[PDB]
Amino acid sequence: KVFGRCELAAAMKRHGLDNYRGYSLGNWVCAAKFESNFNTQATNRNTDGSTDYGILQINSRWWCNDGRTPGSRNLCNIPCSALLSSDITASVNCAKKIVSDGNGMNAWVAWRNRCKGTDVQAWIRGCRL
Ligand SMILES: [Cl-]
Ligand SMILES: [Cl-]
Ligand SMILES: [Cl-]
Repeated sequence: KVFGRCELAAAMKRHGLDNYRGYSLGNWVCAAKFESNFNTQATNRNTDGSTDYGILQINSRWWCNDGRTPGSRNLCNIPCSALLSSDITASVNCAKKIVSDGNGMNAWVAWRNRCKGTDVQAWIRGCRL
């Protein structure tokens, strides 16, 4: 599913991501924009052999099981395929664990490089939320 910008903002808020660990909704929408362009089916293969899955490009080295990332963990206790669903529940619940892991949203390198310090509220501007 490719979400609309405000549609995704609403879904994220529905699932309790808004201001989670102090990160406003615009931060999460911005991260999703640059990780996946709002496409739940996004996948990307990393140099280390792990893969990133879903709207927030969650990585199989630590967070989910895909059966093909040697020496990895599955800390969200989910198959990586669950992160590709039109229903963002699994991605949101896993993101909550990731952002609580110590480095906040810096876990998403694209958030650090493209969202951090910017006017992230622009991402939810105009949205009925
Ligand atoms: Cl915001
Ligand atoms: Cl594996
Ligand atoms: Cl980047």
